[PDB]
Order: sequence, then C-alpha cells, then structure tokens
Amino acid sequence: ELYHYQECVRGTTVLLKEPCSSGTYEGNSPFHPLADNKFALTCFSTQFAFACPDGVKHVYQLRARS
Repeated sequence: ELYHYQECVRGTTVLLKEPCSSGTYEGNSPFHPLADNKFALTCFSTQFAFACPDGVKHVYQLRARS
C-alpha cells in the first residue's frame, strides 16, 4: 500500500504517471487517460486509489491551494 501526496493550485490541471499499466482506478472524479501512460485531472483536495496487478494499492492524495 504505497501512499502518494502532492500539492496543486486550485483549478489548474495536473498530469501524473500511472503506477501500473492497467489496474483499476477509484476516485471522486472521472479518469482522464492520455498518451504515454499518463492520467490528468483537475486540482482539488481529494483522495483516490489504484489497484495494480502486482498487489500494490497506490493511494493518492492531492491538496489544493489558492
């Protein structure tokens, strides 16, 4: 269960690398995949998760600042 943390500016987009190829995503907003195995999303204080095939649950938490 590898945790993540990051601070972003409110409104601005945030692109991040996928912790695994496929896996299953679970968050409070739709999953926006892009090329080169990346996913983007809007900045807002929140937490989501990825379940990867290797058995590692990648938890993500974003903190929004103005």
